[PDB]
Amino acid sequence: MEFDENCSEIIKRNEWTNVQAKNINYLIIPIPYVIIHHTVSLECNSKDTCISNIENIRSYHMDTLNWHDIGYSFLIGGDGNIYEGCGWNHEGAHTYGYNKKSISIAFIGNFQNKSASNKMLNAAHKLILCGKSKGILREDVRVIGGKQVIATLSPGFELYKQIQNWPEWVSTP
Repeated sequence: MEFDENCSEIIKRNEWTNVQAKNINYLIIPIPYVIIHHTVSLECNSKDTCISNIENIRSYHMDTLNWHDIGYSFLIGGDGNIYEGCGWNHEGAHTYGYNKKSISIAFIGNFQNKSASNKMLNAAHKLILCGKSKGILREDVRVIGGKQVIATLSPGFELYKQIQNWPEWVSTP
């Protein structure tokens, strides 16, 4: 139900930055895949620190790397909040070969050698249900870690084992 399936809680892009995307291309909806990543960036434990961290990721992607936008669709802070990156509708830059057919959910931190907190996992899982509930994600949406489709250890081994508990996780893309 809506307590589990409504994400009005998502911190929108304009709440963390004043810089719009330089270019937008729209994802085909419904979307067939969700890719779970970690950011390998400094962790954040409060809304204020998560806002700063995500602004720095955006600045790095857009200004340093000259990308069209922050590369991740959504980000999960250690505060347990969901932050809109490029969002449900805009093609990201996170997973080679998958950017046009997925959103990414990026857990802020490095989860190779430590688990994500309960509040982080629960936020990401609620986001997936919200997408399904809205018809944004396919009813049979396939959740995978980045490491299942590209040459990466993302979302980190510890977090990977955690997402494997999710019923929407698939062993093969």
